[PDB]
Amino acid sequence: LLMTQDELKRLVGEAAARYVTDNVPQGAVIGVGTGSTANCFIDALAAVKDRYRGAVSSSVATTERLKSHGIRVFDLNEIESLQVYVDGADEIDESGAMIKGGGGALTREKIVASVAETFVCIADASKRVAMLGQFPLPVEVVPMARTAIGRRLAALGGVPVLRVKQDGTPYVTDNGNEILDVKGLRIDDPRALEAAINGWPGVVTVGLFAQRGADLCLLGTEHGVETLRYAA
Amino acid sequence: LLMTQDELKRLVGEAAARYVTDNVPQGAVIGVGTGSTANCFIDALAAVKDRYRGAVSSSVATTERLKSHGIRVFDLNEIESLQVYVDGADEIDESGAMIKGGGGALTREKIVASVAETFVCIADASKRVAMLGQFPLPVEVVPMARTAIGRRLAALGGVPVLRVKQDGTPYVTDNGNEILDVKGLRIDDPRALEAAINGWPGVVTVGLFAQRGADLCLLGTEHGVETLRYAA
Ligand SMILES: O=C[C@H](O)[C@H](O)[C@H](O)COP(=O)(O)O
Ligand SMILES: O=C[C@H](O)[C@H](O)[C@H](O)COP(=O)(O)O
Repeated sequence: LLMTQDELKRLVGEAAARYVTDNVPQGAVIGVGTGSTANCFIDALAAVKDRYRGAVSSSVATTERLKSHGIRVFDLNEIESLQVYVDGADEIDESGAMIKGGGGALTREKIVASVAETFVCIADASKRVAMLGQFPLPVEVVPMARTAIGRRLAALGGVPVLRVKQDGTPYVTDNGNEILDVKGLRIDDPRALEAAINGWPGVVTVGLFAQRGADLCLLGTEHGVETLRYAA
Repeated sequence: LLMTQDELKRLVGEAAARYVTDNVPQGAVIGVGTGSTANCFIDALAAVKDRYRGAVSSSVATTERLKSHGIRVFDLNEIESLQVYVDGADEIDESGAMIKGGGGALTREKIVASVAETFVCIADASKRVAMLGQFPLPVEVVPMARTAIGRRLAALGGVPVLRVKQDGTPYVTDNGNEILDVKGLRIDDPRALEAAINGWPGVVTVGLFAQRGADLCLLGTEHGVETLRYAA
């Protein structure tokens, strides 16, 4: 059987909607990630939306898509707890540590994930790697610190690339910050690197979700969906 | 002899200008803090400004004051290194760990301090405490995370108070964020607490300068200026 990457993303989006229906009680609020795979989950969740109160969203794009389906979106400050957060990843390793932030809303994703009891990572097989780092690591930085943080990254052998828009000017996040996409790191200890980068003044968020990684991953392969589980 | 708090701030500002003239070579760029004590330093530095190229500033207010003295202000991205950063503190303990952020520009102060080789804390005697925490600890937070971070702080017995302007609406920082001023913590291990809070998604900066604390403190007492030194 031949499945394209888009078909594998649909498979895991549907599998995640089933995970929610199987594990999350009626009336719950669902934490919703960002990106192409998450969008497949949103479409699948829409089919069962009547059993849930609504969602907490990790991005402007996700909020727009949820709303296009008539799903209620709650600001996180309104919500005392979340059982589940379903999101994609740019990469995931054997420990369930992830690189995220390749697209929008690095910071928001990490915040929603921090509240949710269970992080369900949905990804096609190409996202599972032996060692994180070949996908550039996003670091959200206060602009005044751009060069200071870049030098710290270069000291580690990292190649920091300021994220730019089509028009060549700096991408700016929702909180008025820049992103350095860092290439050339071979991240054998993601929890340790996460703590080190979080300790640098001027860093807002680092796209290593490792101290709080995936609890499970629904992985869409050419032979079907695999369910991978990880320890806290 | 009787000295007011304002007179003690002037004493340490002047002492810091002498520290700079004694230790920092002609042509250097000086890192400049924020607040009332820092403003005394700015006024004293202005008297010797012809021997220095200019300054890197930690706040809008500081930049305005430097400029009022005809001191050139460089954006930090223009500057490869800084020998010294002179700034106040809301509190400083025996290890030279500080609480800062009580006034403006928590994040900027911490960034400039991170680049400077030597942090000179200027403070009157009332700032030296046995244990940090009676001055509320500022935590800069992404607004979506306000309640999530507040709950983590309450778990520690902290009383998180959203910072408000005179008009009662939330103070917003330069990076579009809120500040929680946290009361009731008794911070016996500031480096550990700093790392814990820096590890929470939604935290931008925490006003514990502990992993990188003061290298020395010029402390203005009723018996004169004391010079205190601390280890990295
Ligand atoms: O910043 C975007 C998110 O972290 C996404 O979850 C990640 O980039 C994966 O997106 P996709 O499923 O489109 O590969
Ligand atoms: O956010 C303001 C700074 O951290 C100051 O350095 C601190 O608040 C001390 O200011 P002051 O010298 O006015 O007491």
